[PDB]
Amino acid sequence: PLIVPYNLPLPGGVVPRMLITILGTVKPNANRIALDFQRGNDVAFHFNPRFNENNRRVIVCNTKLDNNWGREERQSVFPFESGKPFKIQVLVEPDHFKVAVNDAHLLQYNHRVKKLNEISKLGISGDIDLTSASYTMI
Ligand SMILES: NC(=O)[C@@H]1O[C@H](CO)[C@@H](O)[C@H](O)[C@@H]1S[C@@H]1O[C@H](CO)[C@H](O)[C@H](O)[C@H]1O
Ligand SMILES: [Mg+2]
Ligand SMILES: [Mg+2]
Ligand SMILES: [Mg+2]
Repeated sequence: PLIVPYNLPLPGGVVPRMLITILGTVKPNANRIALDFQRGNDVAFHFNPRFNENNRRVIVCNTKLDNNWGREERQSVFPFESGKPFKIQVLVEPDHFKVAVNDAHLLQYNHRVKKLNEISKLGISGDIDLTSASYTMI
């Protein structure tokens, strides 16, 4: 597989119709997963499943600009389970990232960072065995 944390270059950043696919398996007794779509030091799209925040499972999304986190967007639908294989698909659409897990739509996150073609790396981290991470234009 791949060594976590893993950096996936996104050559020429992202653009609508670009689909990024992350395949792995959650470790037993997981605490967190994180995808970080970065524009340089900024994080355009942070997607952060938390397995135990006050004994609740929640996905936190956010953007970091000039080292400051913005307003979190939170989703209680939580498709991940400790120990189980998952697929995350992030499809760039004109106004948002659209995320589906295991072929089921999960959430969308409106673009706050506008220079899509400068979001040139995806960091993948957390309590997973990572199998593959790739992109394709659809
Ligand atoms: N920025 C913080 O330190 C906030 O701390 C609060 C109390 O622990 C939490 O309720 C907030 O979610 C964040 S934690 C911080 O969140 C950002 C996303 O907004 C990112 O997930 C960071 O890795 C995490 O430390
Ligand atoms: Mg279409
Ligand atoms: Mg923000
Ligand atoms: Mg911008």
